[PDB]
Amino acid sequence: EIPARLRTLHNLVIQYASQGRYEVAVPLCKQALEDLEKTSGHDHPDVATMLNILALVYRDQNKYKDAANLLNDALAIREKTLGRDHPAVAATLNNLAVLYGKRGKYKEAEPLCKRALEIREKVLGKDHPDVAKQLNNLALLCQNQGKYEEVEYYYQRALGIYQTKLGPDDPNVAKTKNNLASCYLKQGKFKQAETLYKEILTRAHEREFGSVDDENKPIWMHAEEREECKGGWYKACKSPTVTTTLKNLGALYRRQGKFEAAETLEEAAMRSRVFTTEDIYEWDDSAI
Amino acid sequence: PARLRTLHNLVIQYASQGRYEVAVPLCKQALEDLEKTSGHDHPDVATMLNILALVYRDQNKYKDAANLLNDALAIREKTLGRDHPAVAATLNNLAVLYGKRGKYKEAEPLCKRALEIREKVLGKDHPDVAKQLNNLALLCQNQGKYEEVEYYYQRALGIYQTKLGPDDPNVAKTKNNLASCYLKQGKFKQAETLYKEILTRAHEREFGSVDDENKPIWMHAEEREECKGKQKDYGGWYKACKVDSPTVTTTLKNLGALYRRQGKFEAAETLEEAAMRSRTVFTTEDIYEWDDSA
Repeated sequence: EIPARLRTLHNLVIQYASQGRYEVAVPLCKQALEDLEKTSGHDHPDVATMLNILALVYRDQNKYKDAANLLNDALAIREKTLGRDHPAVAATLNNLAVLYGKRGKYKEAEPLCKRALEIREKVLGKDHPDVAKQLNNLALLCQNQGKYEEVEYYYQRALGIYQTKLGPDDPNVAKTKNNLASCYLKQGKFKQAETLYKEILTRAHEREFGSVDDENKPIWMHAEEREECKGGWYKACKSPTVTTTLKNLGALYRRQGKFEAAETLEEAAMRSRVFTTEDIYEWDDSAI
Repeated sequence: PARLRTLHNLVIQYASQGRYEVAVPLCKQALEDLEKTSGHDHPDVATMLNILALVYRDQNKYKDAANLLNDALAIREKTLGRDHPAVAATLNNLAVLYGKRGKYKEAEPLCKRALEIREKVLGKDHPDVAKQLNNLALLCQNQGKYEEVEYYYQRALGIYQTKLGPDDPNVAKTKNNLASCYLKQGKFKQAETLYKEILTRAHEREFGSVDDENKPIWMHAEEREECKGKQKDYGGWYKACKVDSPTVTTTLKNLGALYRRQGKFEAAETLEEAAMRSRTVFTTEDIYEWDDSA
């Protein structure tokens, strides 16, 4: 009847972790690990799953060091039980890379992210949107090492996959363009970053109001006009990425001394809820 | 004057960044200097009042936000007329502010006036009228007027489904709001049905038609439950961001809670596992729509 106990413990861990009640989930999770090791030993895929669940919880508590320890343990187990090149191994590698990345340990993060990419290319193909998502994380790790030539290549590759496979109007496209614009900002390539921000806002405008003409322009065209002369409530639902684009383009206008252009974009940012450059790593949820 | 231009510029700069400790004082300074220069009850004064109200709203200073919007409403009524879109936005936002403070008796007439204005300008079957009906439904829900609440949601749901797609985000949100109303009344089976409609439609949109090999999570969940004895013991990572909608996470959690209440613990585990990867106690948070046009 120990397996019945484990069934109930797993059920409770999931229940209380879904509710964000970590004061309950963490102890029950540790209890499940203790009881699993007695039955199935340490080198069983279910032990690696429970380790991933505890790592997720620690990640939300910003206990990145502790989360990393559990995922290191889980990676070793999964390699030995499921094979290297198993999708569960790619997810663990990605999440370890992000954990190291959050701690600024980029030298240690890069090889893990690269191995995850190898696995995803082998299983899904080199032109799969999940490969584009992994390239974003790799690009971010390389960006913090100053490897800008590599960073630009990975983003351009990812951007190509997304635009061919998914719409030009896909959220992954705007997010990737933002990440690339941040890379350009760190290099002092302000005009290249400005172009990406404008592409994002122009496309968002065309999606809601159709073609651009003299009578129907995007916010940034109104902004630049303003500088030279110193029933759509339901459509609100159709992005945090857009507010970051507005803020960053606003900052670029301010740096050029175009304060009226900046005011127009920043006013739009206020209504839609020092460049806003936060490294945003994608987490693989399929580690389970 | 140049001083006002610079003050307005800074208020906007620091409010964009969420730096309210700077924006509020500069905003008050701009209002002081604006009233000296230009007449009070000028539309520019109403705009600066709206900006300060926005800031106070994010600081949960609902009473103070309401004072500024009452002042702004008076100015806009007198300058733009009682049936102007900007007046409808201010009325809606006042109603939400009163609503957040639990003053629902005071909120309902303001929300109703906004609805009247939107119906008059846009027509009785316009999606903006459906959005206003959601807010009215929520104010009535907290007064316990469930008969009115169900009618307004059903009306809104009809507008959205006829005018926009059945796949529109407004449809899933409205179905959730109605399910919450059913949960408060103890109408658990009606709420279960709406949650399933939401997840079935969300599944069809992202993974295509339903068959034996391709089912929504709730069908996998109910299978798992019937096959407790029988149970023996693929990369859509890109889909997560789009299909990891907050309304979908709420539906997973709430349907999971409903399964747990029926004693179907394996069904609940399936939906709650999905909710973890997306991110009797239920998630029933009042979500008022704010009119940003104001």
